[PDB]
Amino acid sequence: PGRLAGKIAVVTGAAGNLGGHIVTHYLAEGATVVMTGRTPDRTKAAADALLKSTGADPSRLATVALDGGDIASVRAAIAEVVQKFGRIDILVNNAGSAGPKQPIENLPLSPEELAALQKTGSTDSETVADALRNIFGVAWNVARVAAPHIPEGGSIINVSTIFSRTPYYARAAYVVPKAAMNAWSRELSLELGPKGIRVNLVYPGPIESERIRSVFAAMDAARGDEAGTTATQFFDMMSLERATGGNEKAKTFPTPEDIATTCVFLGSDESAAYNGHDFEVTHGMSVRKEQRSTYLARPTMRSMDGTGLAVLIAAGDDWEEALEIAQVQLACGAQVVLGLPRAADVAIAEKRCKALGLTEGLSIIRFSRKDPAAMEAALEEYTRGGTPISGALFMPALGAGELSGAVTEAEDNAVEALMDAELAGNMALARTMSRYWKRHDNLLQPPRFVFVSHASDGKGDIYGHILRAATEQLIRIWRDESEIDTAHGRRRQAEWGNQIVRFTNTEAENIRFTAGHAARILLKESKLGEITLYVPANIGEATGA
Amino acid sequence: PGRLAGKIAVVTGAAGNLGGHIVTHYLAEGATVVMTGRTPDRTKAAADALLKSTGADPSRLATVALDGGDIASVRAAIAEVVQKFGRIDILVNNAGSAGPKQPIENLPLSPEELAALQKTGSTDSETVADALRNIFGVAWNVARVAAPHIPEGGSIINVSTIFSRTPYYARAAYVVPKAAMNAWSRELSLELGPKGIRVNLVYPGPIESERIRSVFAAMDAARGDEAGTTATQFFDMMSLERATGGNEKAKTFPTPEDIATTCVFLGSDESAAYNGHDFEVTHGMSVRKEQRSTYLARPTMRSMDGTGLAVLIAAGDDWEEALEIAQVQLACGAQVVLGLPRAADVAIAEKRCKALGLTEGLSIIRFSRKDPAAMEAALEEYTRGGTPISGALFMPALGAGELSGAVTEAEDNAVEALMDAELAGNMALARTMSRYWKRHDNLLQPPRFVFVSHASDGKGDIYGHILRAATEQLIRIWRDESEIDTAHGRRRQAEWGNQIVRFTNTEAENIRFTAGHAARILLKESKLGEITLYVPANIGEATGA
Repeated sequence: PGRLAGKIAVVTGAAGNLGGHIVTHYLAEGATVVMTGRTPDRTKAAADALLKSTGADPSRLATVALDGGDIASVRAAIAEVVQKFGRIDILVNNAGSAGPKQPIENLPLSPEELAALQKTGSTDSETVADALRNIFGVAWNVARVAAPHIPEGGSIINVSTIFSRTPYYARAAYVVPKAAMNAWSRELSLELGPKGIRVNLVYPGPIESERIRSVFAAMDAARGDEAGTTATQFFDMMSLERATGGNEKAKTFPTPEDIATTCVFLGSDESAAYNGHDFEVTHGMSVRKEQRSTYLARPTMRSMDGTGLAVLIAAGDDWEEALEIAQVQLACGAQVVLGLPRAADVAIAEKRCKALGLTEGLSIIRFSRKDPAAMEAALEEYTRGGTPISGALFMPALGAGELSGAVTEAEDNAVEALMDAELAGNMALARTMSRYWKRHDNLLQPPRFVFVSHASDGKGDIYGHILRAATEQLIRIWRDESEIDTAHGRRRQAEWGNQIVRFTNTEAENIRFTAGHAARILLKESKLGEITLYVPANIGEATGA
Repeated sequence: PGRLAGKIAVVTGAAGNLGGHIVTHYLAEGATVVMTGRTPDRTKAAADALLKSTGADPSRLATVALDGGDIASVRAAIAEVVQKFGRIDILVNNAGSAGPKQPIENLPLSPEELAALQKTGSTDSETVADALRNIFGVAWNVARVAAPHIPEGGSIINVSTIFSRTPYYARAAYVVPKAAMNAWSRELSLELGPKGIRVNLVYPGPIESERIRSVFAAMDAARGDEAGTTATQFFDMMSLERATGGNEKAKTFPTPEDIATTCVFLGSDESAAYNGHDFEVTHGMSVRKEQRSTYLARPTMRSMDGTGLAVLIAAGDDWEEALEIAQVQLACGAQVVLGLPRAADVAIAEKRCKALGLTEGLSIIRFSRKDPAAMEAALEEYTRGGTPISGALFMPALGAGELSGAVTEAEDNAVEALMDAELAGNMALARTMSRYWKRHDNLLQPPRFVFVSHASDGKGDIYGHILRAATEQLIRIWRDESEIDTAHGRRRQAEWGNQIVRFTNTEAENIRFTAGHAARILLKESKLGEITLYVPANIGEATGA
């Protein structure tokens, strides 16, 4: 009768390789399928080819024009589906893009920089911000606009990629948005579950194709590694050998068909007990959900730790917080550049710092991550003093609780602020310090960055989690690009760093503790293996204090 | 055509509730099924019931006698399957028992203790060892005997329980073996995946039944919370609401049907891409994979930290390792009882102590985890001396490396020593110290226990990992039972503790590092939330020194 018999399915990016196989399996198992694309001729041609290959009645397959990041297009597209079919039973969030293929040091942020890249005959067609709208934006918008029209026992399937959890050289523009979705998918599962709507996350592995081994070879060449380094890295992660396509049992890639059959399982009522569950179609690739640890010790720190070192702090709206962290760095003997986003806050803070007598080693400047050009100039200007920045601490852009609301009800500005102020900003900070330590490649200690989360919003920390996941993958990509670049001699000093999550602790001592542990990563000579480090829920009990 | 058309399936414990549904669903999908049970009269009646409920041709169903505690029985059973059907396409390791329903403090270890319980009116039919072989040994033995007869493209489905990762009052004897089982399923994932045999792990939630909702009113009474409290723990962990049994949408239990359609999916070629993967059929229960962290700090200790405190070290075979760890405690001003299994080892070790000069504050005694009564008497004997035991450190039972072999190639005596020496031994130590801290409930400091892993075996730490995952769940149960006993005024002092995993580091300082972090847990006023603490690969990098 069909495993999806009498179900209305919406598949985003339905014209892609996975899209086509999903629509195929879905029409086979009896669903009515609505295909989504940005380009109505591309998505119509795909539907016509599917109609011929499938034999399906044209009544069972329609198409709709959708652009993630244009909520108006998403609203018109879902309304058309609803007017046409009256409900959505299965949403497959499959739509994505490759984004720009540049190491962090060379990401295009402005449209003029993207144009600049298209003169090098690069195939890049997207800003970091376009990539975010096309990978993370689509899933967020289409899910929120569709959720009201999905009944009890409905199924949302969010298509990520295993690469969101692994090193992938020159692909931060693609993987960090996917890692952002990963965490959003979980938050959406918590909100829609009580309504009886299941949210599940598919992580396909590298997908078998005639192209993939060439594409991995071209990646090998672009970073000066021998043909097969990339493919071999992913095979060594896999625990399962398989006979695919008539070939013998080997290290090989899961197929598009593997992804489609998982999407049938999850769309069918056979998966009704699954919520916020991960489906890793990877031949057993060994990765962790989170490379992480809690701090089991009080930060211990000497006064002569920081001599000759300069820490940059990229503060957000709450400068008062950033300055308390600045103080602990000054106590460890280092110089501090406190970078405040509004010039307003420079005046207020520079004065309120004379009040506290902090002028010995502290300079306070305008530093806005929305203006990477100005950011660059400001570091050139500071370094003219003759002490190079050896360490960077990044704080979130927006004030505590500025980001707020359920992910589905929360306004047009919610996803736009998260994408623009925090996710895009994290990339601009990363590119800026990546370019700086390229030029100043002879530091007293190899350079170190620390990203810091907000304190708890006491509301489940929805945005704390999305950013924590995204930051973590941005660090793993940044560590790995810098390690390969160094090993090949394109850099003298390899860049290393961590994330500190504050929002697991709501104690008064949280910031001085967080600040103390930032000083240890920035000023001591150390390599902390784990990317994300959590403040324990009770610092007294957790440590000796 | 059947989604299982052409497959031979073996389902262990096919007689029970999940068993029945799995066989039903498999027969529906074209599988040939061999049912397993210890009791042929039982299995045969169950087969006859299923032949009637399912129009299945009798040629497509057979039964077979299999006691997982007896490797000969297993050999004969799979010998018989191979003779009738030539091969095993799908092995569903569903066999397992409830185990003695007893808080750690009252675990039955000897047949006499079990006999005692039965005059008492409890439905307890198993010893801790019995539960180990019934829940863990069967899965280990069935898979190893079956593995050679499974073709590439084959599927092993291990059925565990979410309760293997949650607190579960008075179910240590059930959930600890299931924990060990989870870690074993991952090792078998790594051993057979290269042969192209996939190994995957089903984690059912609390399953819909009339009895299981009263088993929850039972467990509710054992603890002395209002009825519905246990139901509400697990319901609150769930994120998905569902309409089952024609009731209206609510926090309810997953169905046996949900387990069986999962088994169909995993048994079928549709799941060919998955290996070492978890399937949590729990309505999105928020449990983590592991409550864990890596030590980012050298252990700092002080000379007078431990005065008035007394620590038991339960050594294994290598008493020399144990005494090095004892030295660190003595050097922190704590008294030490060093407990040695072999009474020969007592005088031998007494010599080295004068030569090593460790005379004051140290007592040494015969302490065997194989002899609980003597353990309890010796602890009482020592305590006459006037200092009660505030802290307990448990060393592994067997010599380093004594446990080896791929889980599918390890000698007959591999699973037997793992179960009797290490797993059952740890339950005995846990029960022994619960009883001691019931009697001595007014210590200067809350009681603390440390489980120490072996050093690396330099062969992947197969047994290190299994014994670690089981020890993690034992500690979760111990902590939680003591937290509930203390909250309800049955005990003044809450028992806490942790596991230290050594095998993650091969540096020379490894033993000194662990001994000191053991001292911090046992002698400082502290409560480290995370259960398992890893020694970092590079001590000198993870900590500035």
